Amino acid sequence: AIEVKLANMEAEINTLKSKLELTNKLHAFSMGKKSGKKFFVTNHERMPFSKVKALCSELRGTVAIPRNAEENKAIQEVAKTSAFLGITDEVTEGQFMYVTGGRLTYSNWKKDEPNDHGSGEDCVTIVDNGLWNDISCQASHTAVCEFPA
Amino acid sequence: AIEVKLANMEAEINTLKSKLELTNKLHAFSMGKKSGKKFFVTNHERMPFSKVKALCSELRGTVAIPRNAEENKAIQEVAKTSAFLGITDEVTEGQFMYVTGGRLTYSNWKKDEPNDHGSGEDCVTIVDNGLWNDISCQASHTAVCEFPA
Amino acid sequence: AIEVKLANMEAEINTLKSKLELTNKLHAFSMGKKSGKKFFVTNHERMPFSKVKALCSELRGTVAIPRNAEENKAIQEVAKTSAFLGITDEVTEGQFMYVTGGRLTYSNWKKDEPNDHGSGEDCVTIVDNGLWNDISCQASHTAVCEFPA
Ligand SMILES: CO[C@@H]1O[C@@H](C)[C@@H](O)[C@@H](O)[C@@H]1O
Ligand SMILES: CO[C@@H]1O[C@@H](C)[C@@H](O)[C@@H](O)[C@@H]1O
Ligand SMILES: CO[C@@H]1O[C@@H](C)[C@@H](O)[C@@H](O)[C@@H]1O
Ligand SMILES: [Ca+2]
Ligand SMILES: [Ca+2]
Ligand SMILES: [Ca+2]
Ligand SMILES: [Ca+2]
Ligand SMILES: [Ca+2]
Ligand SMILES: [Ca+2]
Ligand SMILES: [Ca+2]
Ligand SMILES: [Ca+2]
Ligand SMILES: [Ca+2]
Ligand SMILES: [Ca+2]
Ligand SMILES: [Cl-]
Ligand SMILES: [Cl-]
Ligand SMILES: [Cl-]
Repeated sequence: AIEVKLANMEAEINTLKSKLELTNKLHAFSMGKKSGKKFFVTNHERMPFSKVKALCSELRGTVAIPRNAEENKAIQEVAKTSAFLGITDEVTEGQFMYVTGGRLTYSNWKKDEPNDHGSGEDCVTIVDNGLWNDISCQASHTAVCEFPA
Repeated sequence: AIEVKLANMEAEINTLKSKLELTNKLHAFSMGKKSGKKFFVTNHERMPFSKVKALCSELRGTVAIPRNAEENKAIQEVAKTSAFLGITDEVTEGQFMYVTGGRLTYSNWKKDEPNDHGSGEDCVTIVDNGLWNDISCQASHTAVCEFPA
Repeated sequence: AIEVKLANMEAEINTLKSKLELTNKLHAFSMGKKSGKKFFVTNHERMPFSKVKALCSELRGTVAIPRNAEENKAIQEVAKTSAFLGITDEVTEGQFMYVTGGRLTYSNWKKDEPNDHGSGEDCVTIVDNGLWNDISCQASHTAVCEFPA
């Protein structure tokens, strides 16, 4: 009994793992996930940057980061409005870094941006043009999370 | 050996349970659930009120209920068309109650409504501009379910 | 007590099976699955027919198959562009068969189709007005999967 039931439950668990992996694949597919491409998702809610980071972290994703022109357009299409990107110069003013780590390998700044305007701007938003503007991290913009290809 | 295998399987189970809850969270987020707000969803199918109650119940949710103007608007944008709300005046005519208990607080009746028209109307539908109209529970309207915030 | 832990693990597994089934049901509902009707999903990616088949198969579904006008309309709405159907005459030229088996019955061919044009056309795409056209299985069209009623 004991050993047999234990062996069966191991098989029951592996079956459930396989099934959950399928559920995730189907949901990603339904979410527009393209083959071999990372995918962006939004609930269309606008919130401060800290909340966006906390939200994506919960979902085991990261705040969306465009690494090239295609991903930048992809993010733009998903958000439809201004949205925070996983980029900030919070650590050292003027030096924008990825929340995931490292210096920018790609950027699409609007003319004369980033400008740390007025009281200060350490976060980044992709606007209704695909272009970027640094803005207050306390301002509320669309939450867009990224998940791996 | 056996106690070690069992312990390892219990760990696998805890991990799988967390992964499923994550799947639930990402799905709700992808379908528009806002932080700290109830999740409203529809399959766009129109059916009698009894069927909407049975369907939402099966999904472990309930027929959508607007507790305030914000939720009323939220439901309005999910439904697109006329939809049943989880409210009825089946016990005492004119006394609308939530199907989950309690007397109706917030309301958004259309002019001349509720009129318990014809042979009687004890259900409620959210219609044009998010206003309400009592209607026969036998009529078919869009099924919208709500899940906790 | 080993047996007590095993019985709890059994209950944990059954609970998980029940919850995964609920998650699947809620997801199908959110994707527009109507009661007792099969449902359709797409990620809007265009690809050759063999890729669509592989993709849907992996998700435990099949390339969308319109069995009647209602389903045809539903697939058209979901796809929004030209998309492959789970129908081909690859096995015997002129005789279209469902990828899951059986000879084609209901059809919605555009005038003058199918025509196995040029070197040949053994696949089928739902196109404009929802009509059908046979086309090369090598061409890239939208991937649409169907899942059981
Ligand atoms: C003058 O500064 C520009 O306009 C302000 C209204 C802000 O949007 C700021 O981020 C931008 O750089
Ligand atoms: C006159 O009454 C109004 O029109 C009828 C056709 C019904 O829709 C009824 O619920 C509504 O209040
Ligand atoms: C003449 O043939 C028609 O036009 C060609 C350009 C193809 O689209 C073919 O499938 C269609 O039947
Ligand atoms: Ca700063
Ligand atoms: Ca700055
Ligand atoms: Ca700026
Ligand atoms: Ca009555
Ligand atoms: Ca009444
Ligand atoms: Ca009425
Ligand atoms: Ca042929
Ligand atoms: Ca010819
Ligand atoms: Ca042919
Ligand atoms: Ca043709
Ligand atoms: Cl800031
Ligand atoms: Cl009634
Ligand atoms: Cl072909």
